Amino acid sequence: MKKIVLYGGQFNPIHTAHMIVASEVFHELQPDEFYFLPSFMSPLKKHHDFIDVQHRLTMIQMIIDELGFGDICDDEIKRGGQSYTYDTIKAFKEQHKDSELYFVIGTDQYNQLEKWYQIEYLKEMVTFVVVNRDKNSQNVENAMIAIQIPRVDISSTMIRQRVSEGKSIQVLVPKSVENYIKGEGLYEH
Amino acid sequence: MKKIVLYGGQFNPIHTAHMIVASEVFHELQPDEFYFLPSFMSPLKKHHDFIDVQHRLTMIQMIIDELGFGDICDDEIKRGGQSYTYDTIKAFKEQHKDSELYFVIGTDQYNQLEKWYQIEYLKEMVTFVVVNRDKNSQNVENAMIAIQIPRVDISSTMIRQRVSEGKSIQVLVPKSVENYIKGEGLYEH
Ligand SMILES: Nc1ncnc2c1ncn2[C@@H]1O[C@H](COP(=O)(O)OP(=O)(O)OC[C@H]2O[C@@H]([n+]3cccc(C(=O)O)c3)[C@H](O)[C@@H]2O)[C@@H](O)[C@H]1O
Ligand SMILES: Nc1ncnc2c1ncn2[C@@H]1O[C@H](COP(=O)(O)OP(=O)(O)OC[C@H]2O[C@@H]([n+]3cccc(C(=O)O)c3)[C@H](O)[C@@H]2O)[C@@H](O)[C@H]1O
Ligand SMILES: [Ca+2]
Repeated sequence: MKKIVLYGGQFNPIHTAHMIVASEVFHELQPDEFYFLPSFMSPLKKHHDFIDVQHRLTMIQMIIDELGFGDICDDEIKRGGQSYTYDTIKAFKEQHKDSELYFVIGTDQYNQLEKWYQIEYLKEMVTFVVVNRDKNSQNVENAMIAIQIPRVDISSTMIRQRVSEGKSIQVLVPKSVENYIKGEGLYEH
Repeated sequence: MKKIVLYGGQFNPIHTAHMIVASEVFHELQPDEFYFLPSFMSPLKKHHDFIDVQHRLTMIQMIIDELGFGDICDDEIKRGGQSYTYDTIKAFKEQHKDSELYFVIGTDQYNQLEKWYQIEYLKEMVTFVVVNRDKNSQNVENAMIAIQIPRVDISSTMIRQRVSEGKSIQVLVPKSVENYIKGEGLYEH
């Protein structure tokens, strides 16, 4: 009966398009809880210049402070290794029986979902919520939920690329995160 | 030799994509001055539900506060009527000779520049600076400047439409503008 939304990501760093996704899903679904779920290492991704965990969590808290909703689920950081969503959700669900689970992903992840670990079991445990990325609308099958957001082409890779070349990231992240990155020397080469 | 940028708009309301445009242009061209230039009534657009002029100026100043650069140029508000850019620039330039003038527009205005008043004369007085809108890349002729920005599909129409239907505009405008719209009851029906 309780509605719980989880939004998974490497969040390296979290940015203004992640904020728009979270805001739109939260206001459309009106869940009882909303969790940002930072991975330790997200599968299907290379983890190069691994800054460590405290920095990523701090910037996610700065987003929550500004949005005025949300919590961090640190299960994946505690577990370490490759962060397979099926392992996360199996454990989360038995700590929160009697609630409906919603897992938010963008278009890029939706299109490679057959490559996720234990995907047939995970699709029975959560309702996937898919937001449009690099296009203006997203179609899904009737078992899933599509949420249409204003299209915003910002990525974490773009942010790290800019910082390394000395280009501004003003607006692309909130002011708090911008000053944190500069202040801590994150992504500088 | 002094470099001056003007960024014209109806700004009804100013929003997060306008801030991205301004930030990208400012950091790329490093002008000596940067002016937000609000029109009274911009040509080639319908002006139904005309709010007080002071509301628009207040929201623009909140963007300036956040960005940390820029000033309002109120020339068109003082003049009233249809706000033809040729008239604006002819007057502005006779108060700022010895300066190079740059005028920022997005793709939609670029594509209809033949419909602008006295366009042949205006192209001699300013360098047009074009940012991509509704696409990822903008080509221009060699006399103009293209600045590539992260594509962000937010419009003022979107903002007004959301507000009227009771939909959230969180993140799509800054928090100060969001609370200002709500408290002044703007765009409510
Ligand atoms: N501009 C934008 N517009 C709309 N959506 C945007 C976006 N930028 C990122 N996104 C989305 O936000 C999210 C965060 O992106 P980013 O921080 O890169 O994170 P990402 O590496 O994309 O991982 C997203 C989640 O999927 C999980 N996953 C991925 C692959 C395999 C498996 C498995 O279990 O086998 C699990 C992963 O652990 C994590 O919880 C993603 O869903 C992404 O599509
Ligand atoms: N998401 C987005 N991404 C990239 N660019 C975006 C954008 N949203 C708006 N823009 C752009 O920002 C600007 C502000 O938009 P908005 O507030 O609607 O304003 P708008 O009505 O488009 O007017 C822009 C300027 O052009 C002038 N103009 C227009 C037509 C005819 C003539 C004439 O002299 O005959 C003069 C007008 O007076 C004003 O200074 C525009 O350049 C628009 O293209
Ligand atoms: Ca809590």
